[PDB]
Amino acid sequence: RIKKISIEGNIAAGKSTFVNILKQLCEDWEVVPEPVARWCNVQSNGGNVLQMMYEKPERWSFTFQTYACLSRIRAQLASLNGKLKDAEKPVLFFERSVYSDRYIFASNLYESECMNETEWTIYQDWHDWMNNQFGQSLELDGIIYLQATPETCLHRIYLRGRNEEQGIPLEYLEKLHYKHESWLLHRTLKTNFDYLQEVPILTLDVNEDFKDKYESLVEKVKEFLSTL
Amino acid sequence: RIKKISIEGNIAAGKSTFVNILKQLCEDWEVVPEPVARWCNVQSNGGNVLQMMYEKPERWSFTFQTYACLSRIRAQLASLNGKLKDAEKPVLFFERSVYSDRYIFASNLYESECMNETEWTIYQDWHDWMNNQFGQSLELDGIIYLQATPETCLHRIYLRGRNEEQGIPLEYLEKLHYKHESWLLHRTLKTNFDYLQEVPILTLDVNEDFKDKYESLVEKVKEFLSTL
Ligand SMILES: O=c1ccn([C@@H]2O[C@H](COP(=O)(O)OP(=O)(O)O)[C@@H](O)[C@H]2O)c(=O)[nH]1
Ligand SMILES: O=c1ccn([C@@H]2O[C@H](COP(=O)(O)OP(=O)(O)O)[C@@H](O)[C@H]2O)c(=O)[nH]1
Ligand SMILES: Nc1ccn([C@H]2C[C@H](O)[C@@H](COP(=O)(O)O)O2)c(=O)n1
Ligand SMILES: Nc1ccn([C@H]2C[C@H](O)[C@@H](COP(=O)(O)O)O2)c(=O)n1
Ligand SMILES: [Mg+2]
Ligand SMILES: [Mg+2]
Repeated sequence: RIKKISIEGNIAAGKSTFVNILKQLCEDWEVVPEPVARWCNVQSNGGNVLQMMYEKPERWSFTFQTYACLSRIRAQLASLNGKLKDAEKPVLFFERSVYSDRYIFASNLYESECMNETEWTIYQDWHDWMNNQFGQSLELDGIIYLQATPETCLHRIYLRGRNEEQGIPLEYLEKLHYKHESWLLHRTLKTNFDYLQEVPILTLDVNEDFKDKYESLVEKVKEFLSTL
Repeated sequence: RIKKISIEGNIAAGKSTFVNILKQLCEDWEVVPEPVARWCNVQSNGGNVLQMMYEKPERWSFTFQTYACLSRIRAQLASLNGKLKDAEKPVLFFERSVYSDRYIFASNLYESECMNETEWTIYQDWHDWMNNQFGQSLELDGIIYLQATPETCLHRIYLRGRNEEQGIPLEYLEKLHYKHESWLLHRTLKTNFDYLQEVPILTLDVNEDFKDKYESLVEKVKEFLSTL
């Protein structure tokens, strides 16, 4: 019933920041953040699976990438049955979609030789199935790509904090950048969900600050949503 | 609409063997085998995740145990919508249930220090969730425990073949045996599904051959089912 918009971007590009600005511009506009919280502390002071992947990827890239996508579905599906469900002109913004999970990060980790054939086969198999049961209602109506040079992102990773991502090199962000570009800009990166084929994509340059110029961006978004 | 019966046993105890005897005793009696096929070949030529777990458990016990339970649900759920669905007095026999997956094998692998805290937490968390969505229709109506000394099993593991299980020692089978005993016989092994509490359990000694004495056993089963 609700219009579902996904906010794609690189690491520390600024989805959270950008969405919070939209969040407070309507009571019929909710958000569904990546559960990065539970990734740094597993539960049911446990363990930090995010950090484990970073410290030794060739070992935890699979474990993580799986838990990560599961955790996201659980979260998106929930906010889907929330109070918002009964409003008039509702819109739900997702911080990333299960698509970038698999086609951007997971994929890139496999190409970076952190997941062997067997692991990467299982992952796709698992993912393919999961998004055929529940995923039937998480289909997107639109996508907003916050474009930003990997250098700008590497900077915002520092400005942010998280003592896990501090070891991340430009190379990694760069590889992840091209992945985004290929998928949302040049639209050459092929999926496995033939519907993304006809899905609208607003791209915004977010290399310059937000808390200031954020006026212009919003205008373009209101515009975009008005055509769905 | 179908009565679901689970056939629990140790490794190579003889479920497959025993069920095939029942399978051919009614057209309203189908079977759902462990997809051990796809576990030895993930591509469907590819990698053998079963063997990987055996060669280096402290590394693949998690990956395997997860795929294994997923694969089972996918299979049980399917046969659940098969032609059998519209018969008169239908019965579907499961080779193992997701319960022994988690409380017998996975559990025991964690206690054997092959899954660290973080892995075992995620597994339970994952499993707890999975069996709350679909699992709602895979609830058992009865269970049949094929009891057999671990030694007898170790023997049948040899008689069978599988060049993966040939490295298995008695200790392993023994540990797995007590697990079974504690859960289905002494019923002291506590779960997390408060309904198994009131579920019927027929135990049969299968230490002596089947292709012969298999008459007696069947009698006791027809008997058991008649009271459900
Ligand atoms: O114009 C901007 C936009 C964002 N940020 C920084 O971006 C960080 C947040 O990055 P974010 O968490 O939003 O990346 P995301 O989680 O949205 O993907 C904040 O600490 C801000 O300091 C900034 O400095 N200037
Ligand atoms: O009375 C019997 C029943 C079974 N088997 C052996 O049990 C093996 C099969 O073990 P099974 O695969 O049935 O264990 P399961 O897969 O049912 O758990 C076969 O090769 C048989 O040779 C046997 O020797 N005598
Ligand atoms: N599918 C995903 C999602 C997140 N992350 C990790 C990578 C970064 O360390 C952090 C990024 O969080 P965010 O995307 O909000 O910047 O989480 C990941 O590896 N794979
Ligand atoms: N939950 C499960 C099911 C099977 N197996 C593995 C262990 C044995 O090598 C083989 C046993 O198959 P079966 O139980 O049909 O004898 O598969 C396992 O480790 N855990
Ligand atoms: Mg965030
Ligand atoms: Mg078998």
